[PDB]
Amino acid sequence: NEDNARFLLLAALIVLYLLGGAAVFSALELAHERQAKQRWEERLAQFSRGHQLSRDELRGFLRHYEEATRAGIRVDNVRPRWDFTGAFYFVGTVVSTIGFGMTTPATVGGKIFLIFYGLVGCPSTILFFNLFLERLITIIAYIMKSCHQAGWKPSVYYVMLILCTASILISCCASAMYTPIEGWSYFDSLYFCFVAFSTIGFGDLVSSQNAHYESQGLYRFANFVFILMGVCCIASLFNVISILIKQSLNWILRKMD
Amino acid sequence: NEDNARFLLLAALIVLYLLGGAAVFSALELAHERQAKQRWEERLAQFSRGHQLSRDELRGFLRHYEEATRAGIRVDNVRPRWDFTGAFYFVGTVVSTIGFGMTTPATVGGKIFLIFYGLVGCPSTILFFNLFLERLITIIAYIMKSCHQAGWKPSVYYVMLILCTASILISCCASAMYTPIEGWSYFDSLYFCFVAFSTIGFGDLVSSQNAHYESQGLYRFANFVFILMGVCCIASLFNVISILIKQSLNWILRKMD
Ligand SMILES: CCCCC/C=C\C/C=C\CCCCCCCC(=O)O
Ligand SMILES: CCCCC/C=C\C/C=C\CCCCCCCC(=O)O
Ligand SMILES: CCCCCCCCCCCC
Ligand SMILES: CCCCCCCCCCCC
Ligand SMILES: CCCCCCCCCC
Ligand SMILES: CCCCCCCCCC
Ligand SMILES: CCCCCCCCCC
Ligand SMILES: CCCCCCCCCC
Ligand SMILES: CCCCCCCC
Ligand SMILES: CCCCCCCC
Ligand SMILES: CCCCCCCC
Ligand SMILES: CCCCCCCC
Ligand SMILES: CCCCCCCC
Ligand SMILES: CCCCCCCC
Ligand SMILES: CCCCCCCC
Ligand SMILES: CCCCCCCC
Ligand SMILES: CCCCCC
Ligand SMILES: CCCCCC
Ligand SMILES: [K+]
Ligand SMILES: [K+]
Ligand SMILES: [K+]
Ligand SMILES: [K+]
Repeated sequence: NEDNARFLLLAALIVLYLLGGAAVFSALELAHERQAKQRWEERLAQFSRGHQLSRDELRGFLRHYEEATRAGIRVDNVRPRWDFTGAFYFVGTVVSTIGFGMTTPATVGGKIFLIFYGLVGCPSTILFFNLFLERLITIIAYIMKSCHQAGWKPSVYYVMLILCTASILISCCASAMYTPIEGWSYFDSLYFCFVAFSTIGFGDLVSSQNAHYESQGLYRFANFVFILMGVCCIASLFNVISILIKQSLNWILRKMD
Repeated sequence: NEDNARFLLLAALIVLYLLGGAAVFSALELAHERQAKQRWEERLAQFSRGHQLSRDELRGFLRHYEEATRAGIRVDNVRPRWDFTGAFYFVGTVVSTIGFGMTTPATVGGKIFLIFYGLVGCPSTILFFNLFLERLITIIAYIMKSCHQAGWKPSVYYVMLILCTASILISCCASAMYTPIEGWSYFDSLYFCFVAFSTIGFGDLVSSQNAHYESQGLYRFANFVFILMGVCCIASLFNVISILIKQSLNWILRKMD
């Protein structure tokens, strides 16, 4: 009966969390959304009057442009898809369950293969992350024992603190670049780092697609390394925080009698 | 030395997997991509020549258009963003690490709150999924024991088969509702179900975004229920497959000498 009670309590808490978060986000964003819509409407009306084009013609043109954008066309210069390195980027985003969405299959045959490829590849990456976490814990214990100089394994709290420090350091080091190389502000770089590392992958900000990219050989390698390390660290941090949340749920169950 | 060897072997296998997948995907998609780009360029040239406009003006118009798409401006009658229901949809996509990208924060203050909200909310959902898997295993064991009529825990193989059957049934039932209500084919519905349930979330196909949606009261509830169950089932299946892959790696290491 304890397991059922804990399951029910967690479900209720998550429901309340979702309701409160929705109310806060709506209050934060509604005015900006309305202002942006009004600005777009004014711009469309001004263009229409400017060149006397009909509304339906503009709607057809915009539908064609949406279809083109679905295939990779952008107003700025961007790297080609599916050559050999765009495919590598795509499969990397797929196996890590990031899913930026900048590149998606569009043919029958590429969607069946996508299903089978993901079905065979996501568990391997999950296992890799788990093995990385185990190795990190072992090496942390070894360093701690050597510094003090088996039963020297650190507590969960210290592991959480170390993971937080590592995540902050990796994010700041990655954000040191990404800023001057692609016209981004430091806060935007930190936001992109958090969105990519947590495997949410909104897709509003995606790195390393500007056609010519100066050196472009070392930059792609550095991007790959940074994303790999960040994803590993954030995955480990989330697992530790989940353990702590389960302990807190047990405590609140005990208190309620 | 066994753990280090296993880590190195898994890394090498993943690297080879990525290279092969990149080659196959490029071979599958390059021709389609090029043809789509040529079609877009022909359409743009025809529009420019027909209405005697200039390319720079069209580039400016297209730059203005994309900025609206980020506020959520579409060509076919989408539902409003950042209302209470839209905010609920957004937070639901956030806490599950799906990240469709159809709705993203645009103001300073909503991104700090986004970071803190995700940092506190993703581990809770991970814990919920783990508790669901434990409860499912317990109920499966109880059902099997009662049918035969503690020590009646099913093996990993049977759990994997049951999870596969459940995932297939849930996907086919969600597709049987998505296909008529949306303008989608059955295969497209199955592809969308796989992409959403695995928490990849490309964002090319997103459901329940068509403004007036007939009844629209039961439809949103059914969408919520279907996505929740599918995500739970696919998470459990991925964990079981990861365990099996680890066993296979152990066998590979033992055989090689
Ligand atoms: C040593 C391999 C370890 C296993 C790898 C596992 C998962 C891969 C994770 C993240 C990769 C994200 C895509 C980055 C590719 C950028 C390349 C480019 O900029 O073009
Ligand atoms: C009993 C619930 C507790 C567990 C909840 C955990 C995670 C939520 C997971 C997935 C929700 C995906 C978003 C679906 C919202 C659709 C609403 C709409 O169509 O407008
Ligand atoms: C230019 C770098 C991207 C092309 C593919 C590189 C894959 C190997 C990098 C990881 C080292 C094994
Ligand atoms: C249409 C429903 C949107 C608001 C979400 C709450 C109702 C559904 C889930 C409630 C489960 C307790
Ligand atoms: C590891 C520390 C070096 C990373 C920052 C380099 C700055 C790059 C832009 C000049
Ligand atoms: C101009 C910046 C190129 C990237 C340098 C970083 C390479 C070493 C990272 C480990
Ligand atoms: C078993 C419930 C799933 C089937 C729903 C069918 C809906 C048809 C849409 C018109
Ligand atoms: C006509 C739209 C049908 C939506 C309801 C589907 C069944 C609800 C139970 C999950
Ligand atoms: C009687 C046990 C509670 C079941 C309710 C369903 C929880 C989602
Ligand atoms: C353009 C370089 C192709 C990838 C090289 C792979 C070497 C291991
Ligand atoms: C004993 C080798 C462990 C390697 C850890 C490497 C972390 C980047
Ligand atoms: C074009 C330079 C390749 C950089 C990769 C370095 C190999 C470890
Ligand atoms: C002594 C083994 C080192 C392993 C390095 C692995 C790099 C990801
Ligand atoms: C706009 C009607 C939905 C309000 C949520 C009700 C939750 C019990
Ligand atoms: C009493 C055990 C609860 C399990 C219910 C699972 C609901 C899908
Ligand atoms: C507008 C009807 C709401 C249906 C959901 C209620 C289920 C408890
Ligand atoms: C957190 C209580 C509900 C907020 C208003 C819908
Ligand atoms: C599968 C080995 C790589 C061949 C294509 C570059
Ligand atoms: K994602
Ligand atoms: K996305
Ligand atoms: K994800
Ligand atoms: K995504």
